Amino acid sequence: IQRTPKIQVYSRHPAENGKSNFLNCYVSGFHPSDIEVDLLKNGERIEKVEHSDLSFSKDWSFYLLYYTEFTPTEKDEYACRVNHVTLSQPKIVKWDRDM
Repeated sequence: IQRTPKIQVYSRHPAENGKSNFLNCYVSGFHPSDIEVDLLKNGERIEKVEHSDLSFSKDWSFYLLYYTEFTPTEKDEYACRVNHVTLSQPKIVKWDRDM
């Protein structure tokens, strides 16, 4: 068995279009210590994505962080993709502030 990792995608601080911001993608609820998640743009992979030092959870799911520095716009769009054996298809969640 196993547990399905769930997707959260949101801006670490207030999102401003035409402004530099910090993305945050939190994929947790899963096993083992490893999950692979990538950040997208309308459908395509982001390369400047960086993952910080893994994590340490005393009891709950081990957390893994994937973020990128970006300049949001009205016209463009960024997404989160996660791959795990539980998800019959890798999960994509588009980033938004009001949606």
